[PDB]
Amino acid sequence: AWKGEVLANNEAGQVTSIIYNPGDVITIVAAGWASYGPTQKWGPQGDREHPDQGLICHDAFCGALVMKIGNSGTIPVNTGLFRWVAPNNVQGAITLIYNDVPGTYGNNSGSFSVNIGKDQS
Amino acid sequence: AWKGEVLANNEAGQVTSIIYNPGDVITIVAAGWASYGPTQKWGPQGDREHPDQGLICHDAFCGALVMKIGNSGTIPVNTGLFRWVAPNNVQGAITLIYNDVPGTYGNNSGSFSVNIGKDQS
Ligand SMILES: OC[C@H]1O[C@@H](Sc2ccc3ccccc3c2)[C@H](O)[C@@H](O)[C@H]1O
Ligand SMILES: OC[C@H]1O[C@@H](Sc2ccc3ccccc3c2)[C@H](O)[C@@H](O)[C@H]1O
Ligand SMILES: [Ca+2]
Ligand SMILES: [Ca+2]
Repeated sequence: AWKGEVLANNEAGQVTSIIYNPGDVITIVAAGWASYGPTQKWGPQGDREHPDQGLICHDAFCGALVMKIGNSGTIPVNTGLFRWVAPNNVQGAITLIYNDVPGTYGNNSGSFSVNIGKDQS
Repeated sequence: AWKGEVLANNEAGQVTSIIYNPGDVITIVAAGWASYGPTQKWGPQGDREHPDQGLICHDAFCGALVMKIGNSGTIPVNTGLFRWVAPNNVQGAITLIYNDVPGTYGNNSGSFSVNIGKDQS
């Protein structure tokens, strides 16, 4: 199991200890308050009211938690994922990333606290 | 496991299948949008800006997901709980509830999708 913080201002992402492999079932729970700039903060679902202007993930609100698995595109994580299996051919190290516009990360603040573990399979 | 919706306007809370027994290890994941009345919606964490005007759970924000296990007082769930063990002597059916002020539930809208699973122990 892995546990740590994912900083909203961490553009490159927060590498984890978790290597997702074919057939794996995983659960993720994410918690906390972050911002992409505005003083207000949002949870790991991000800001539902916020237009998308080149977000690193277009399948999640600006300011949501997303991930990458190995070489995959971005994948929404949001509040977490319960007993979850990746699409085909998706595998490798999980990297957790705060969803904002490339280059805009520097005014960001707050972080999420995230747990990830493998489930029975 | 149990999966289901917890309606924001359900002041009595949503009874689940899960009976928490001493020594259980459980995981909950909560997703989605709900409102305690206002036009905006908030996730399972609630509204960090709204003051507590007599909420059924004083340890979570207005609009957060909380629960009752058997005869316990309300316990914060928020976005969820990772491989979590109840406090000494806490046991019984898990009821999921939207955190609002008693009797002010009628103007609530939306819901949370919640998964609960028992973990290996
Ligand atoms: O798209 C994210 C960007 O949003 C702006 S705020 C901001 C607020 C309200 C807005 C309303 C409409 C359009 C853009 C808006 C941008 C952040 O400060 C910036 O760092 C970047 O992350
Ligand atoms: O605190 C829970 C209550 O919040 C109000 S919103 C609202 C907005 C601004 C306010 C300003 C002052 C005092 C209460 C206020 C309540 C809801 O409409 C009501 O149904 C109940 O859930
Ligand atoms: Ca930003
Ligand atoms: Ca209300």
